[PDB]
Amino acid sequence: IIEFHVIGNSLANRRVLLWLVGLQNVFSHQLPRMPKEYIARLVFDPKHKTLALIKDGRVIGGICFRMFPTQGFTEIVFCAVTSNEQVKGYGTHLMNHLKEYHIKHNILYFLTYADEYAIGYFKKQGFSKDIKVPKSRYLGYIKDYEGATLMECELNPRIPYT
Amino acid sequence: IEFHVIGNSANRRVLLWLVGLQNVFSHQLPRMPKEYIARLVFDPKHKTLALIKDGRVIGGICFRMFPTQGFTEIVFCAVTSNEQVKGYGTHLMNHLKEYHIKHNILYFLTYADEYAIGYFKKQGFSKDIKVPKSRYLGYIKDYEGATLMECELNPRIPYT
Amino acid sequence: GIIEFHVIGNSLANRRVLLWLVGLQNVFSHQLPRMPKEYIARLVFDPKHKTLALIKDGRVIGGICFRMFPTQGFTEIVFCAVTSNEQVKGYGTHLMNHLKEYHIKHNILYFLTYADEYAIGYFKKQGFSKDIKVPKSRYLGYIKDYEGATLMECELNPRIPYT
Amino acid sequence: GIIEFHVIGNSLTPNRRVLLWLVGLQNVFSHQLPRMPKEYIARLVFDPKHKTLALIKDGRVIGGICFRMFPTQGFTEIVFCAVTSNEQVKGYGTHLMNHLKEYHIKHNILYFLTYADEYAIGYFKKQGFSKDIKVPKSRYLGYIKDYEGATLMECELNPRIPYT
Amino acid sequence: IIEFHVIGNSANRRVLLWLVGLQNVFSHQLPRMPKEYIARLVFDPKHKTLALIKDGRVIGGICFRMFPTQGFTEIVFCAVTSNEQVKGYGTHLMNHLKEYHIKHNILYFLTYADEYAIGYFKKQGFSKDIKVPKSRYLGYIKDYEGATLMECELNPRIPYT
Amino acid sequence: IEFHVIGNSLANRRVLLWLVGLQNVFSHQLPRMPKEYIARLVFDPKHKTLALIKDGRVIGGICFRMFPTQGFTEIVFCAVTSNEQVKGYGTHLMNHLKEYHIKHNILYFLTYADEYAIGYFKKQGFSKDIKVPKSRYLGYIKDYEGATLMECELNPRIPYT
Amino acid sequence: IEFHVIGNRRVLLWLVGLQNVFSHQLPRMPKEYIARLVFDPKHKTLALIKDGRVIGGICFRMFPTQGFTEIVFCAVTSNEQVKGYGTHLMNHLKEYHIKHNILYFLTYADEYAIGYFKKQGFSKDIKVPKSRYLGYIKDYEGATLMECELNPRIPYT
Amino acid sequence: GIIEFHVIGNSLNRRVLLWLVGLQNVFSHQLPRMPKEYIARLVFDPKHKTLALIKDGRVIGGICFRMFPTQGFTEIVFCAVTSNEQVKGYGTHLMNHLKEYHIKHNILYFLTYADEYAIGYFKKQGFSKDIKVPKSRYLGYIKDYEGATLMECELNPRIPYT
Amino acid sequence: IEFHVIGNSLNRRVLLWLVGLQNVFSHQLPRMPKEYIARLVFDPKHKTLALIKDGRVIGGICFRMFPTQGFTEIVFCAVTSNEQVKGYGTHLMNHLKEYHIKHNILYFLTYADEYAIGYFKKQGFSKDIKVPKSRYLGYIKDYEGATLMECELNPR
Amino acid sequence: IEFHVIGNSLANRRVLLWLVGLQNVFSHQLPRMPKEYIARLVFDPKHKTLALIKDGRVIGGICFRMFPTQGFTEIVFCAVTSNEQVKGYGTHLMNHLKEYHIKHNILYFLTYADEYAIGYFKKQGFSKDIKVPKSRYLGYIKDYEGATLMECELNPRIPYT
Repeated sequence: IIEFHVIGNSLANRRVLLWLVGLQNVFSHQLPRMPKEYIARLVFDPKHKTLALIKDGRVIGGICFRMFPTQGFTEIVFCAVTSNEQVKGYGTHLMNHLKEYHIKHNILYFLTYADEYAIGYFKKQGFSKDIKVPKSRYLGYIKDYEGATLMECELNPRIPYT
Repeated sequence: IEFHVIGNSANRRVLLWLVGLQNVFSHQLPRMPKEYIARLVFDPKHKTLALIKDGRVIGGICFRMFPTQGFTEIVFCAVTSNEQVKGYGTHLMNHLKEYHIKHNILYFLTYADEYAIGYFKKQGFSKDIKVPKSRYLGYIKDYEGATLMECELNPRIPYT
Repeated sequence: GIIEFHVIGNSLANRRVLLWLVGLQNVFSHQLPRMPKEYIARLVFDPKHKTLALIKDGRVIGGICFRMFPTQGFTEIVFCAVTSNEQVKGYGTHLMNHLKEYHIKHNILYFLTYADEYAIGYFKKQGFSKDIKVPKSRYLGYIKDYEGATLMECELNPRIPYT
Repeated sequence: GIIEFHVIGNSLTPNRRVLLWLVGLQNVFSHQLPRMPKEYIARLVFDPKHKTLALIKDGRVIGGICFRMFPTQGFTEIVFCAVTSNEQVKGYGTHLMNHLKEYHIKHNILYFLTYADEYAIGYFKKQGFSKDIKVPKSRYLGYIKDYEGATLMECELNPRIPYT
Repeated sequence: IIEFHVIGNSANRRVLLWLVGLQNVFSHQLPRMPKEYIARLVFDPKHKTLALIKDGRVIGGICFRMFPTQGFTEIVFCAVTSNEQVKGYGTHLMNHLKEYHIKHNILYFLTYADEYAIGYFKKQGFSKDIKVPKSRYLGYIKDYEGATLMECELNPRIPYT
Repeated sequence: IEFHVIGNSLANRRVLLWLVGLQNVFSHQLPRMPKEYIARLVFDPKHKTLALIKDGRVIGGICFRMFPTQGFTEIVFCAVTSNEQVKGYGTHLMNHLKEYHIKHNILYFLTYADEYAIGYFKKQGFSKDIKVPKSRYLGYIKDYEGATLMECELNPRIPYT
Repeated sequence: IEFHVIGNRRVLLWLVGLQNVFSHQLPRMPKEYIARLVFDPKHKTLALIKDGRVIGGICFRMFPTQGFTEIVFCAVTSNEQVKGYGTHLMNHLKEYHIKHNILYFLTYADEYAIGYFKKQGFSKDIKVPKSRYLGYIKDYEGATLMECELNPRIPYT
Repeated sequence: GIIEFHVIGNSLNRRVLLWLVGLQNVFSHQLPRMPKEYIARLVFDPKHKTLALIKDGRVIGGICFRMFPTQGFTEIVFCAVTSNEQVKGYGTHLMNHLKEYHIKHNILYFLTYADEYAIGYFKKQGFSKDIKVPKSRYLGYIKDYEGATLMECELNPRIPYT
Repeated sequence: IEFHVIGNSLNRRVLLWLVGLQNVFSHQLPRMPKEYIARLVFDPKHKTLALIKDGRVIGGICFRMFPTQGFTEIVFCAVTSNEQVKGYGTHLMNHLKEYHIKHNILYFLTYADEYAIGYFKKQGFSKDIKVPKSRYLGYIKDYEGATLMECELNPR
Repeated sequence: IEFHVIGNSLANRRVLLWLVGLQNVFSHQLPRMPKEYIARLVFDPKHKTLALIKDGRVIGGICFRMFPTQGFTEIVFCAVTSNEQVKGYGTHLMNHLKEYHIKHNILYFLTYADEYAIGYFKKQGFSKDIKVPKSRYLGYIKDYEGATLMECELNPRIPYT
C-alpha cells in the first residue's frame, strides 16, 4: 500500500498539510542539529516541493527538492526514510520516482550538498563528485557549506526510470 | 514574549507556529503519536494559545471549546524543555482562563497523566468533577490510564 | 479486482453514486429482506444518513448505512451488509474499519446500534459491547429504537490507525 | 507542390490541423530514429517549450526541425531534424534550415547548438555548422541534453544578410 | 498495473500523448492503413478509443465510432503491441468495450476485418451474418477493400466485465 | 488559383458577390432552368458551393447539399465558365470537393445528370449503379425524370488533391 | 530599542530619519542619491528605533531569485556608536534573511567601513559568481566588494 | 541652468517625496539647532506646502508655508536657498512666485515669526514689523517663539509679481 | 534641443521620430540593409536616445540594454550632416552615459566599422577587451570585420 | 508575390515595418525630396499605399490619397526597388490600384510627375490633358511647381487584374 506524491505549499487540502508536518517530523528527527524551525520553513516554502513516500495514508519518507528551471538543475535538500521502514528498498524507489518526475519536466541534473553520512546513499543512487555544471550556475542558489561534499547526478531522459 | 490564540482557518506565520507547537507537544509527550498530535493541532475546531518568544514557539495549550456544552477540553500543555521553571506554564494557563471568562466558559476539563497531575493541581484543577457525566462523555477524548480533572473559573477576579 | 471505499451521502447531482445507492438499497433489502423496502429506501436516500459503500469494478458489494449525531457525540449504525456473493472475505471488517477511521477524523468516538439476532456476532467481532457508556439521556429519541433487538456500543480510540 | 513552412508547437491551452501535423512530425522523427523511445519523441514534440518548423506539402507533413529556444542564454538547441524518405535529395533540408535561420534572426537568437549523431553530421556541415564551439561551456551545459556519443556542433547566424 | 480509459478529444495531454501512443501502435500493427489516416480517425472528435495502459504507457486499444442514431457502433482500429499479445489483453479490451456499450444502449458492433483479423473477431463473438439492415450501415461505416463485414450482438444482462 | 467553400449563412460583401457570380455561371451553362430556382438554391443556408475563383473572379463551382444524417451529399450544380474549360478545372474542382467530404466523413455522392453532364460524371468516377438504398435518398435529393441518377463512392484513405 | 524592517506617516518620517542618518554618517555621497535608494519601494531598511527616533539602520536590496542581498547603507548615529548597536543591527539582518532564506550578503564598502564588516564576518574573497550580481548591485570605488556567507544551522539572534 | 518653481506637499507621487526630502535636508542644514525630526514632521505635514526651487531636477531652495484660508493669511515657516546657489537673485524670485501663487488663491497677507538672521531678507522682500492683521486672527494658529520677530507682508492683486 | 529615450513598446510623434531615426541611421550607414536597421530601431526592446532639434530628428543613439551581463550594446550612432561638427555626437553620448548611471549599467560595447573608430575613441572607447568573451558572445550582435570597442563608465 | 492596401488607419507587426520599407523605397528613388516629408505622407492616416510584397520584403508600392468627395485620387509616390525594375512590376501595381479604385467608384487619377516619372505614367494610360476641372482639384492635390499634371480615366467594366 505504497504511493508517491509530489506535494508542496501553495499558499487548501488538509492531508497535504498533515503530510508536510509528517515530512518535517521525519526530516527534523534524522537531522537533529538542524533547527526544527529551519526544516519547517524549507518544507513549507512554496518554491520547495516534496516527493512523499506514503504507506496507508502515512508519511514514511520523502525527498525535499528545489527546482531551478531557470538554471537547469534541481537541488536535493532533504532525503530520508523513517528508521523503521529502512532497508526495504524504499530509498531507491524514492529517488527513481524523482528522476522520472524530473525528465518529464526537462530538468536533467540533480545537485546536492551531502554530509559524510549521506554520501553513500547518493553514491548508490548514481551521484558523482565530478560536477559537470559550472560553479557560476549553481553557486548562490544551492546552499553551500564548508565541509559539505557537492554531488551531481546526470539524468538520461531516454531511459524510463519508472 | 507574545501570547496568541491561533488555529487553522492563508497565513504562513501562523502555520509555521502550529508546526512549532506540534513539535513541542510531540517532544514533551512522546507518549502521543506524532500524527495524532498533528491532526488535532491542525483541526479547525481546535485552537491553541501559543507562547511566542521572538517569533519562535516555546510553549502552548491546545484546547477545544465546546461552547454548547459549557466547558473546554484542555488537550495539550507544554513549555519547551529549555524554557521551563521560569513561570511560563502558569502565565499560559492564566491567559487561557481570562480568554475563556470573556467567552462565558468557566469550566476546564482535562485528562492528565500523573506526570501532569501535579501541574494541573497547582493551577487549580481538582479530581472532583462538578460537570455532569452526561455533558462531557463522548465530547472529550478519554485517554485511559489518565485521570479526569476539572477547573472552575471565577469570572469576577482577574487573572492577567 | 479493484475495490474502493467512499462515503456516499446525499445533498439537496451525480450519475453512479445514485445507482450505487439503489444497489445499496437492494443489498440491504436483500440481506435484510423483511423490513419494508420503502423504509430502507427512505433511510438510504435520506440526506442526513450516509453510507460507506464497498464497491469493486463499479458494482456495489457492501455497505454500512449510518447517521451521525455530532451534537450528541455518537453515530447510529443502521444497516450493515455484504452481498452473499462476497461474504467470508474479511470485507465486513474492512468496511467497519474504514467507518471507524472516518469517524475518528470527525471526532465521533462512539458508535451505537440496535442489532438483531443475526448481527450481534458481527458486532462482537468488530469490538461492540452490550455495556453502554453513552447515557440514555443522550441517545434515547435520537437513534431509531427497534427493540426486539440488542443495544450495542463501540468506543473508538483516536490514537490508532484503523486502516 | 505547395511547399509550406510553419512554426508550430503545443500550448498550455489550444487548433487541430496543428495537432495532426504534430503527430506526423512525431511519426517522421520516430521512424527515422527507431532506438529512441517513441514516447520520448512524443513528449518532446508536444512539449510547449519546444517548437517545430514543419515542412508541409499538400497539407501533409514531410519534414521538420524540432528545436528549443533558450533566449535567456542566447542560443537555440536543434533537437530533431528529418525529411521523409521519399522526399529526400530534393533540397528540402536546406530550405527547412534556412527558414529556421530567418526565424531565429528575427527573434534575436544568432547561435544554433546541436548534439549530432554520426548520421546527421554531414547534413549539419553542409548547412553551415562547425565543431568549433564559440558559445562558452558555462552557458549551454545543463540546458542542452548532452550525450556521451554525440558531437556538439554550432552554427553562427548573420543577422544582416537574408537567409531566405 | 493495467488501466482501461475511454479517451478522445473535446483535450489534455496525458490524453494527447496516450492518443499518440495509440496512433503509433495502430500504425505499426496495421501497416495496411496510412499513418495520416490512422491519426485523423484516432483524433477525430466523433471517434473514441478504449486505451489499454500499462505503467502509464499505451500498449493496446480499440478505436471505435459510435452511431447512436443508427443503433450500432463501428469498430475501426484494434491492436495490442507485439510484446503483450498472447496474454489475453485483446479479450479484456473487447470485454470492457462491450460493457461500455451496454451502458449506452448500443448492442450491435459492426466491423470490417481484413484477412488477418477475422479469426480474432470470431473469438470475440462476431459473425459474418449481418442482421443490421444494409440500409442502416451503408454510408455510415467505412468500407475497406476486400475485408469482410462482421457483426456482434450484445446481451444487456451479461456484465462482460 | 483559389478554391473556397462558401455559402450563404442565415454580411461579407465579397462572398455574396461571388455567390451572385456562381448563380450566373450556373444559369448560363444551364440557360433554361429558371434563374429564380438557381438563385434560391445557391443562396440557401443549407446549400454550399466549392467556388473556383481566379484573381477574385468566379470561374467555376460545384453547388452541393450535404445530408450527414443520411450519409451522402447531393451534387446540384456543376460548371466551369466557357472560357476556362478544357484545362482540367472541373476535375480539380471535383477533387477538392471529394477531399472536403472525406474529411467530413461523407463518402457517397449522389446526383441527377442531364445530357451534357453524364460524361463528366463518368470522368470523375461516377456510376449508374447505385449502392445507396432508395430509402436513404428518395425525398431528400431533388428528383428528375429523364435525368440519370449517378453515384460516386469515395475512398477515405487516398488523398484526392 | 526597537527593530523594524520598513520601506503610513510614522514610516515615512522614519525613512527621512534614515536618509538623514545615512547622509550625515556618509557625507561622500549625494543626499539626492541616498534619498533615491532609501525611498525605492524595492529597497528595504532594518531600522534601529529608540524612543520612536531613528538612531541607525541598514539599507538593503534583496534579490530572492538570485540568492543574495546587497548591503547599501550601514550607519549608527554618532552619539550611540560605541554601544555596539551595529552588531545587533547586523545580527537582526542576518536572522531576518535566514527566515526569508537568503544566505549571501554583498556590499561595496568604504575603507572607512571595512573594519566594521570584518567584525561582522565579511571577507574580500568572493565565492559568488560575477554573472550573479552583475547588473543588480551598484558599483563604486567601494574599496572592496565584500561577501558574507550565512549559516542557517544557527539562530542569529 | 534649468530652474523650476513647484508647489508640492504631502497628500493627507514619489519625486514629490524626493523633493520633499531635499527640502527637509535644506532646512535641516540651515537650522542645525532645530531638531531635524521637527523639520521633517512639518515638511511632510499635508497642511503644510512648500514652494520648491528646483534646478536640474534637484531642490536647491524653497519656502515652507501653511495656508489659513479661513483666517485670510499664510504663515511662512521655513525659507532657504542652498548656500552655494545664494546671491543669485533666487531668494527674491522664490518669494515672488509665492506672492503670485497666493493672490491667485485669494490670500493677501503673509505672516512670519523671523530669526534675527532672517529679518533682513524679509525686509528686503517687503515685510514689515507693523502688523495690521488683528491679534485675534493669528494668535494660537501660528506659534510665537520667544525671541522671534513677527513680521507681515501685505500683497497687492493688481501687481504682477512674476 | 530635446533628448528623449524612446522606442516601440507594445504615439505618432514618437513614430515619425522612429522613422526619422531609421533614416538617419540608414543614410550614414548607407550599405547596411535598411530592413535590418528598421528591424532593430523598431524592435520593442531596443531603445533610442533621440537628439531632437525643432520637433524633428537630427541625431540619435540606438542601444540595447543587457543588464544580467552588465553592459549595453550600442548599435547605431549618427548625427545628420547639417548639424555635424557642433559636438552633438558628444552631447548625445553624455546623455546616454548619464541615463545609464541612473539605469543599471556601467559598460558600453560596440562593433565599430572603419569610419566609427574616431568617434568612440574621443568618447573614451578602447580596443582592449576587459569584458571576457564569456559574456558578450550571444547577446551583442557580432559584426565580422568590425572592431570591438569598450567604454568603462563614470559612476556616481 | 502579394499585393496589400495598407496604411495607418487611426498597426500591427507586419504593416508598420512594411510602411517603413515603403518609405525607404520612395525616399531612395526620390533621393532629394525631404525624407521627413515622405514619411509624414506615408504614415498619414488619410493616405494609403498599395504595397508590392515579393515575399516578406517590400519591393514596391504606390502611395495614394483618395478624394472620394471630389471624384478622384491623388497619386503621391510610385516606385519599384532598384533590383526588381524592368520586371513588369510597375504595371501590375498600377493595375491592382486601378481595380481597387474601380471597386470604390473613383475613376480619375491625378498626379504631379517629375521628369523621371512622365514616361511611366504615359505607359500606364495617363494623359497631359486634364478633364477634371481645376475648380475641383486645386487645393486638394499638393501642387508641385515644375511638375507635370497628368490624368488617367478608368473604365469601370475593364478588369485590370
